[PDB]
Amino acid sequence: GSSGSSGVILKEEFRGVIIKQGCLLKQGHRRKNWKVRKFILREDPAYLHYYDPAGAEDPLGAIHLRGCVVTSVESNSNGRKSEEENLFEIITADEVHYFLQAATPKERTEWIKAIQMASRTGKSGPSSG
Repeated sequence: GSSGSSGVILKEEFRGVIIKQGCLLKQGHRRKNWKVRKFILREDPAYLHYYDPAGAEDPLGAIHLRGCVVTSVESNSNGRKSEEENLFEIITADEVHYFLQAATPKERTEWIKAIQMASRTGKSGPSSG
């Protein structure tokens, strides 16, 4: 759901289009349970913004993809319950690591490719690599 007709000025970090949208579980350092968050990906520019599902207005933050990296995790996942299933690490330009969680086993992959597609950018930008 991304559409607007004569609303408000157009930011810069959002001077692009959406490729994929959904809720993801962003981990933390403290490692105290996960927290559902609406992770929105936008290519050109290549950035990942995540807002609050409860409501909120602005994005809690953003993840630079100017030269981020995508990778899969181990995620044992075996037995029952499955504390955490379908995860993946996404390294940024700062080397920052983030472990997200996809609902379906297809989303986990899609997301990756999703981020990759954006991160892939089309060259010509702020430094880039």
